[PDB]
Amino acid sequence: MKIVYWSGTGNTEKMAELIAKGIIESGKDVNTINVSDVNIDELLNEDILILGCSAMTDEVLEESEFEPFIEEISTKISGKKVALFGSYGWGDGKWMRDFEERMNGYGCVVVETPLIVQNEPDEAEQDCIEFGKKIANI
Ligand SMILES: Cc1cc2nc3c(=O)[nH]c(=O)nc-3n(C[C@H](O)[C@H](O)[C@H](O)COP(=O)(O)O)c2cc1C
Repeated sequence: MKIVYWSGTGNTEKMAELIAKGIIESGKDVNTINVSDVNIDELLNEDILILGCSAMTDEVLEESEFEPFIEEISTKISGKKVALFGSYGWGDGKWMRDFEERMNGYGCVVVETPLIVQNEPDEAEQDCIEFGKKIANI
């Protein structure tokens, strides 16, 4: 499996590692890839795309790297399963509500409720691991 993410200070990156740990504990393998090093053709071979990005600017996806990546794959993911996650700071998840609506609009099947954690996942560590386990069970 593959987890692609963008993280500005490391919060979403930490979530990614924990979600990976959950998948691995379930007995499967998984690679975490920062959005800047992703190979789209390979990524499209996956049955489930696990994507993460923190809330940026004003409730939107990071603009210089993550957003273009989503635009890039938008036309080639109809019918694919996707799981979404990310950290946020002061809002209440508007950027994630929009991200989920967007992926749905592209024809994707959002397999689970998106996982959002405020700031660093300290207390939510197990929640991240459990999300990974849910994904590994699909
Ligand atoms: C320029 C900038 C804009 C942000 N905009 C939002 C926002 O609209 N809503 C929110 O809840 N957090 C916002 N945040 C806070 C981050 O989403 C939050 O600090 C998160 O934990 C960062 O995760 P990361 O280290 O994975 O990037 C913003 C942070 C920065 C740096």
